[PDB]
Amino acid sequence: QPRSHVDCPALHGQCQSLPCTYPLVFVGPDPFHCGPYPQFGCCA
Repeated sequence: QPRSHVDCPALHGQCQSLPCTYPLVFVGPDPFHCGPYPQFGCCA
């Protein structure tokens, strides 16, 4: 499944404008799992 590859919701990270500034790191293009907008990157 998609969630298995990306634990965006399971981890509950934050969507920010890439690149993902450490310690956080990019996990995958998760539009639904975003704060301001889906365009952002689901940083975990």
